[PDB]
Amino acid sequence: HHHLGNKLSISDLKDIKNKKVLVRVDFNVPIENGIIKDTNRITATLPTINHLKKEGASKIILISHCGRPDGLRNEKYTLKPVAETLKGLLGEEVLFLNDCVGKEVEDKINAAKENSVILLENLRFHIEEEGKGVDANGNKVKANKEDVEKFQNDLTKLADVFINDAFGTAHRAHSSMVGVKLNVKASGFLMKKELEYFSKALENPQRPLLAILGGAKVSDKIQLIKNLLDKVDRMIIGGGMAYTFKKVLNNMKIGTSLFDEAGSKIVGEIMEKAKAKNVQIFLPVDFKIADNFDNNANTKFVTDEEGIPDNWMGLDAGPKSIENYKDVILTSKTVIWNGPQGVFEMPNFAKGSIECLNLVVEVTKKGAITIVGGGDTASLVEQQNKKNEISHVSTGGGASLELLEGKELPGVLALSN
Amino acid sequence: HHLGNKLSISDLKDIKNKKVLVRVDFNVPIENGIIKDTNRITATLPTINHLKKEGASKIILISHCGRPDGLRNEKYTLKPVAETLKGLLGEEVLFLNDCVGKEVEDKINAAKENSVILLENLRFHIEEEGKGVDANGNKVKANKEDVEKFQNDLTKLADVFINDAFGTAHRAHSSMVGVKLNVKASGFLMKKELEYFSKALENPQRPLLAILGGAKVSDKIQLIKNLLDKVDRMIIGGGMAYTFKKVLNNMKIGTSLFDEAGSKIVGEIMEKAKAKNVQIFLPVDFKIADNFDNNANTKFVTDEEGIPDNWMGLDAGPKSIENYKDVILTSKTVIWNGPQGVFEMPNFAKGSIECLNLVVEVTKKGAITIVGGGDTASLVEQQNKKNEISHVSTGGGASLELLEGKELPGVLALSN
Repeated sequence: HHHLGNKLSISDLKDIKNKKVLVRVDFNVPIENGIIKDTNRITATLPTINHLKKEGASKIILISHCGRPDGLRNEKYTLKPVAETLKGLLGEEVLFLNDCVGKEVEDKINAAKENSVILLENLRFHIEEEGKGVDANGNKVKANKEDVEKFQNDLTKLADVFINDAFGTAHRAHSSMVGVKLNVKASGFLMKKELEYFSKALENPQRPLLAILGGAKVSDKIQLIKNLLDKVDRMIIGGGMAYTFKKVLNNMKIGTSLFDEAGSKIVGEIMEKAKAKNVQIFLPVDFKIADNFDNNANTKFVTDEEGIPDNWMGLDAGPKSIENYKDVILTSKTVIWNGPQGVFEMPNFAKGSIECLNLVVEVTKKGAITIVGGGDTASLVEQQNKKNEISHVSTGGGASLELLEGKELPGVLALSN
Repeated sequence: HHLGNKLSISDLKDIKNKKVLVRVDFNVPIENGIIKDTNRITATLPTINHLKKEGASKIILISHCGRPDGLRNEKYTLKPVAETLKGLLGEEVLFLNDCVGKEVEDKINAAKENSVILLENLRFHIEEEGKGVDANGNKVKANKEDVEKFQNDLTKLADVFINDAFGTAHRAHSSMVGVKLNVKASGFLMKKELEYFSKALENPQRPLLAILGGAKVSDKIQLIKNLLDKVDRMIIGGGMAYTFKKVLNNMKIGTSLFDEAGSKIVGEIMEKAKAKNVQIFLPVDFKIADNFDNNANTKFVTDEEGIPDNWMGLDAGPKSIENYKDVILTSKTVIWNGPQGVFEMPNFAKGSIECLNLVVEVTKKGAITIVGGGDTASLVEQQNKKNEISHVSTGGGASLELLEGKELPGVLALSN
């Protein structure tokens, strides 16, 4: 029952010549006053688009969403500008249509240049994409069952072949993800790479497999921890999470450290389970503490045996803990990393997370498969400009998290084998 | 197990003279400043009245409405709710267009003794959800220092916290997890939800039946998987069924809904159901139509007589509906989430309706019955049989998470 590896990709398609191809892309980009702040998400689709041209596809039709317009046309979330950026990246005129479905759309595709690129309007302008939405009044509305089916058929007849290149939405069972009922359904280069790497980490992984977890809350991350406990051999738990585990397990004094009241109730069974499932759990054994949540506050180092004084708070793992990472990380053959090890946005408490990155980068050179999912950790990698030193940095946010929680991804399952 | 050990409003001995903060669900339908459905508001009255009768000094209410995503949005103000509240309490109700800071604390302290105060939309502050959106439509993360402050400012509002918004408890938002008061209890709605799901999911009288239905299997997979570890019996209908039947039995299904994603998982589910000794009841016959329209032509077909090409399954047949009787009426706990056909098409609603009649009948026999989802809740509403079921859940979101085997931070954050 391994559904990540066995899926057909664009790379394995032979009969693409003269066919029209519908491609689901992630174009959820930042934008100020009509100009696109970051292009990476647009830029990432290029290999998929380019390959379809080279192989002689008749027409390339791009569908995507922007933000949460909740089933209504909203000016802020028009993806017209993405056709303007795409214009430069391809060196061609790119046809943009005010709709994603219907009569005028169907003809305007078949009329444009052979081998040309068409970008359709935001899919979520239609309630039927998510299956639910909001009306002009702010009230929740559900889409009709016949309308959703029709909308899926409307999308289905736009092309002959379907390419999903949007892993970041594969966790939703939306119309664009599961409703394109074409014979040939394949992952794009972006989706393929995402599937390959998560397949390696989660399905017959090369072991020891290590998960490195951090962040502020435990409660946000119960299902993540519980599920990973079934898969991994080793787990680091750091960041703000550590103080909750330390308070429950050791009755450590934590001063004004972040304490997760909700998550603390789960610490017991997480540990009873780590034992049952043969997982080694590593928690920090010392801490860098600050007298105020500020980069310029007075700081100090304390061991877990010493504990944290009153009104002081732990904001980073201490030197002993950072030293403990070495054997844990450098001796694994697969690493999944989702969560900072301290408040890294502040330079004086960035060291724990930075040295953790250095170690993950070092073991990748040794041969280990290393994955970063999650936004915060990705921000760290981007800041250090070390993206290409990691085996894979996941774009998917909600989806990667949901896959790590053990959920099957509808968008992935709806691909051909 | 974490549902059945929680402190509720019933067990608080010292409410008198205390400032009480209440998290409620006021996420209501509205038009032109006029509230369409007051149900969610009147549901908070037993909580409010108890607090009143017990001698609370102030009753501070906090809630959210829709998804303003950290921006102040006139479309989702809570001012109209205070207007409605006045008519239900027979009493003037203070409304503040903020929810944190000293200006707010002072107006609470200044207000009449034993009075009710409603604060503005929690979700105008990015710190409630931790994430939000700016005037450009770009996703923005909230600063961690500000989140901690916002939580402290809510904690400073009162001496005792009451959570009554079960439907939000699945999210680690500031109002669910960050009210760090010593006494944190269920309101009457939360209590009822916890009592019922606790009974069903922790210590059920058996046979425990799950009734599942919907168009897709793709989104119900964790629902089914988890519920397989819980129940003795499971009915699967309403569209899902056609995917199971085609994959398992090789049954011709014509132009009926087929989940291309779910199909990959159907084999796995039946393996696990068999291995865990969970009996599966799938439709044995079907009501078929030549178009997804109420006015179409219709006939009935069996397991073996497949659905002919260009025909469509829209409801379980008479033999399948008869099969429900033995399954439902001999159960002692029933969890129901999903209609058994396209239920708001009169022709082909029958299966979904008879299933309701059987659930109602078993409740009279002494079973505990829970309706969870949104569409199932609607069916129970249009038939006006809300009072005929043991418990109809508010959540949708929170009830789904609980049925999928996940924990609720809002519940976890309550006292024992």
